[PDB]
Amino acid sequence: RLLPTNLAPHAVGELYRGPDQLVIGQREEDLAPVILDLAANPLLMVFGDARSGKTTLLRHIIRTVREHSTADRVAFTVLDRRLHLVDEPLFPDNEYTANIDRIIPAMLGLANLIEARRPPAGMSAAELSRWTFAGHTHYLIIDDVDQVPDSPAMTGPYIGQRPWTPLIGLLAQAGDLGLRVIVTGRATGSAHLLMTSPLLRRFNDLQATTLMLAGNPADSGKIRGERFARLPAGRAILLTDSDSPTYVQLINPL
Ligand SMILES: Nc1ncnc2c1ncn2[C@@H]1O[C@H](COP(=O)(O)OP(=O)(O)OP(=O)(O)O)[C@@H](O)[C@H]1O
Ligand SMILES: [Mg+2]
Repeated sequence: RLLPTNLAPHAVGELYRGPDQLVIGQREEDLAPVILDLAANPLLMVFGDARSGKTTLLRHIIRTVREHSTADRVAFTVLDRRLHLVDEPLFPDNEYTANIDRIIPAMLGLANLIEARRPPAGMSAAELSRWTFAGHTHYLIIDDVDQVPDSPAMTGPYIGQRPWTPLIGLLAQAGDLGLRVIVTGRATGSAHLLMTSPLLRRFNDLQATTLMLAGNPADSGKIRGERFARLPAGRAILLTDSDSPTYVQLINPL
């Protein structure tokens, strides 16, 4: 079927189908809504070369989660060095930073928060009793994650420390501890990053949902056997747990 080139946020029915169930576009087969289930798969990585739609998809998610949530149930943490998401409102007191030097402590403190939700040792088949957690589902949004140096810090109070270290051990249980993580990066270089970045290698080892926006069919490498294609803005290959790769068009907000 013929996908659109500019998909309006009202052409797809209800955008919010329940907590963590977000319509993000239409699929090529039948133009049916594409529904991101962040409770089932809390991790999403989006790869695309210049101006293909990474940040716009982040904006769409933030706006859709925010419009149908209350501040005492949902919190965002947004890391955005290029500042293209300053526009988008969060909830009160929510961390938005573009400062490469605030990332290390911000992640340490987010990690301490999610870590405190884990169940005690000594349980064994008594936790699958709605153990859950008391408070916010926390959406961690990292635009252009491939542009944050992931090497030990050379200067400042956190010398020798790396930005993503406290996050890694959380990713496997993010769905039980009220954590979602959404990141974006260029298409070129992405396959190598999937192998060398501790953060993105863990995303891939955990089969994170992947959106492959436009990229180079030669250089950008293979993700789960798929090459990038030269696509218009917002057109992506969607890789999930349950279906084979799917062409989709993402909603263009505003
Ligand atoms: N889902 C969409 N549908 C139609 N057009 C889009 C879509 N997403 C992005 N665009 C077009 O591409 C432009 C750039 O989008 P965006 O800033 O999200 O790209 P990016 O991949 O984040 O760019 P950069 O590589 O600079 O970070 C938008 O201004 C719009 O013109
Ligand atoms: Mg961008």
